[PDB]
Amino acid sequence: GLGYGSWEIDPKDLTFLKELGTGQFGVVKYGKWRGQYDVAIKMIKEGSMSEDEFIEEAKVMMNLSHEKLVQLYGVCTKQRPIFIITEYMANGCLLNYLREMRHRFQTQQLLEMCKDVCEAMEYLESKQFLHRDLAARNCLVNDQGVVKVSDFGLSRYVLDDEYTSSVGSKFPVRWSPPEVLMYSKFSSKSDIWAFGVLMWEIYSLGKMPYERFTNSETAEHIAQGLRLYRPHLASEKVYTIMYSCWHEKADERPTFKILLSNILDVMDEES
Ligand SMILES: CCC(=O)N[C@H]1CCN(c2ncc(C(N)=O)c(N)n2)C1
Repeated sequence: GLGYGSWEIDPKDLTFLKELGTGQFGVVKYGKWRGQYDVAIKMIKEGSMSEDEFIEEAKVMMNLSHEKLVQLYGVCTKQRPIFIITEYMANGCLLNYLREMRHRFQTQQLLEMCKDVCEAMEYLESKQFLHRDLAARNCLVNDQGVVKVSDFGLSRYVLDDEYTSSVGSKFPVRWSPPEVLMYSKFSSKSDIWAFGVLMWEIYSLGKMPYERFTNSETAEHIAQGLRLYRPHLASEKVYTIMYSCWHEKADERPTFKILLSNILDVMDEES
């Protein structure tokens, strides 16, 4: 209460239960808030984040709410490392989930995963909010198998310069359109391109895009107009959708609303 804004959680209300893994900002734990509510607790490693800028942005993120978006519940700011408190996603990151062959996915389940993400992205686009680093590694899966988009916008606060421009060794080259790699031109349409690569990741059961290429080679391939090709599990109609995200001209790429319509049509035709 006293001492806390609407965006601030009291860390004393947290009970820590299990480790969930380690990501861009360090370790993530599963816990409860006020004894009952499941939460994930991202513990932000010292020196990793532009914390004041992130905290100001968290106030904006508190107002993003969609069933296919991992919900931000608040932040613990008064602290050693600061915490980000979010919705708990018991089945972990999508990339790893796709790679577990025991699931024996049907293609209708793969298309549903694409739809889940596309709905979240259509919501973000309706708010004029870019993800800026969409990829399977940044999607999460709940106990019901629903995929949700996470960490939206957070790349803006990463202090490790290896991540933050193409000149960096950890930049998401394989998820970037030509205008990002050539000129650093980010837009809705760079999220669209990344979404198409994400559909490729889903239909490829978690393969690395351009698996036989380095990042440098990938950039040369794409900037010469060449592309990923059709995963074996994708129908022609699904392939057409992902491929439409990769138009050399950003303005000729679809919106998320259009992509959603196309996905629904294929779900109806393939059902
Ligand atoms: C493929 C990527 C990966 O290994 N990610 C690690 C670091 C972030 N992460 C995570 N983050 C949040 C939640 C959550 N909200 O429940 C969760 N289950 N797991 C697991």
